[PDB]
Amino acid sequence: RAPAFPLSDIKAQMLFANNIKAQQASKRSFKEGAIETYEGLLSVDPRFLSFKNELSRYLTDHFPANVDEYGRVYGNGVRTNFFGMRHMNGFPMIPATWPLASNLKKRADADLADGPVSERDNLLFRAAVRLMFSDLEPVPLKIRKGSSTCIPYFSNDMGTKIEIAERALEKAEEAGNLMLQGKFDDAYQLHQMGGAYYVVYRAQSTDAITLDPKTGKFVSKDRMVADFEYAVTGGEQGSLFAASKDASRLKEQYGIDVPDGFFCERRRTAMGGPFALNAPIMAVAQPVRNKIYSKYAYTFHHTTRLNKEEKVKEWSLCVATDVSDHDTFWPGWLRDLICDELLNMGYAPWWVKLFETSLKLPVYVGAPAPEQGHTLLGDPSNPDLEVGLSSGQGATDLMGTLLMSITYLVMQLDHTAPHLNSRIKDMPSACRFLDSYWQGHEEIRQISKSDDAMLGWTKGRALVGGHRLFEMLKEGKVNPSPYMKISYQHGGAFLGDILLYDSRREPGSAIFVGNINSMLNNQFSPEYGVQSGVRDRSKRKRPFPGLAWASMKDTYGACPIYSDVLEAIERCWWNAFGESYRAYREDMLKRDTLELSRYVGLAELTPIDLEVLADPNKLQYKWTEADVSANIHEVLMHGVSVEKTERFLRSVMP
Ligand SMILES: [Mn+2]
Repeated sequence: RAPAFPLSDIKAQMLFANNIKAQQASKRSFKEGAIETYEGLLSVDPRFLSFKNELSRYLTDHFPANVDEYGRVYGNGVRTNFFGMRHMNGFPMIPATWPLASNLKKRADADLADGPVSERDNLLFRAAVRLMFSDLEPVPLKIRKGSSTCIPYFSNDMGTKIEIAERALEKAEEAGNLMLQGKFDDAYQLHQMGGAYYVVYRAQSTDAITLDPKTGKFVSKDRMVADFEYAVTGGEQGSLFAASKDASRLKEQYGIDVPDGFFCERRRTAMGGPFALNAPIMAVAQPVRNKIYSKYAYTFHHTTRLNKEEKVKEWSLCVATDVSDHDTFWPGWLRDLICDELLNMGYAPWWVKLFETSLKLPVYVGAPAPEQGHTLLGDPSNPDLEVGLSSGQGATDLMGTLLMSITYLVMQLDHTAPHLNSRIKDMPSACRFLDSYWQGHEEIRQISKSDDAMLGWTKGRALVGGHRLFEMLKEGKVNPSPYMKISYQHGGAFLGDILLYDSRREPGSAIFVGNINSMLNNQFSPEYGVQSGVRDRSKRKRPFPGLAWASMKDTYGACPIYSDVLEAIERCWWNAFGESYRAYREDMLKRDTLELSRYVGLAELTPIDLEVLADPNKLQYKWTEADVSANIHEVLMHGVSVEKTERFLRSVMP
């Protein structure tokens, strides 16, 4: 049972430096409220809400999901209903979950191993660690603009961040060594490395909604959560119940109009790391990305839909997988294994302790619901939580791939390719086979970014077993992996793009198109608002919203129903607004096109560049620095001197 501490306690007090921003953060209470969907327009505006009500009914009606029995998609490309938009963007379900403080039991109760099952697996994992963290080229420590440093200073002034980051890369060794001696408080008080994660709550504005033919009433997807007790005890006591998306309280409290079939939005937990501890970790994680997005680009680097469609055309079978709640599930033991191999490889113990510790840190829960929260979970003096993986750890994306890639590969050997076992006899042979399999220069294949992936089998012996596996995944009775809960994706798609099979449901005559539902989400149910209160747009969550219209075609036009939907959209946006959506959007576009230039027409920019500028969160799951124009990059990022990261990195590696 995890130690808990009220905001009042000395232990949580020193999470928050002596200034307003920081103190405000320790204290900050629940906050709901309509979002400025677009400039001058509220998410709960009676017209906008009526627009949604009709657009979703009509679209789900005239274009029902065309999805296979094996979760392959065909026909119109619609993988589901359009009811997503039926949320009161800004008003959150209540309560949000308390971050679970130990997944040890969660994993057990799920039948997932507490470590590698077989020495083979133990080799493949360690191989991944080797191939990932070896032969690294130093780069600048690129700092995202606008981002917070969280515990302890809670600043978001680039100048301050640069200084902290540089300072960190200096005294990072001193601190790691201090952690090795077990003096974590000493390390934190001297270098603000340790302490805790800061538990914000992100919105996810497009969770599931269904329309019961029986009921005729709408049905929000149930989303379970943990009351404090459940979370501190990893599931022993406490209860795990569903939160209320019921949006009526919206009327009572704020007098707002609540149409039939609208709900509050799902809220996922998000963590914010002590920047001073992420700095030394990012200086390494970024190079690692570089090595893999190049050398092992077949399985890891994903840009354009051709780039995807190409690799898959060659496959004889394609299986889109899916991972349940990947993050709260991430094995604690993989961290310890990854940390061992690093040590073995010769990585400097101190830097591994920073890494080890960054994955065992207490989390500070802010505001799950009104009158809940303001609590530190676990003791910063001796960090030992098993949160799983934390959204804001320096290497969090790599941590998902390292795990999940091997997990899949194993799943392939396990059910399709036993004859490759001979190939993995020892460490060296392991890498060799891994280094092979990761380039896709092998008969079983994989493209993946952490929890999203598609698995492929070329012609060959495995090919038959592959099909067996597909079947095991359809019946969904047996879990194929011992490491994570894995299933097929009902409506197969990879990194935002839908795989559109055809008449012959074969990966050859398949083609990647974009998800049309995603467009409707981006355009009408935005994560954040326009932030007019914020002056510098590069500091805003959506800097140049208009710009997305420019890349609409270059992105969604590939969809079977793209045209119709643009016409449906335009139509309904008339019945509700009198105006013309196309005009409204073109009006936004022209505006921000001028505005943009003070921060650097669009002749130059790429189709991506725009999507990024309209929402830079797509650097956080979709694309990468290499994918964006180097001059557009400096608008959303600023780095730390390369001299400084190079010297640092030189002390870390072997
Ligand atoms: Mn998928």
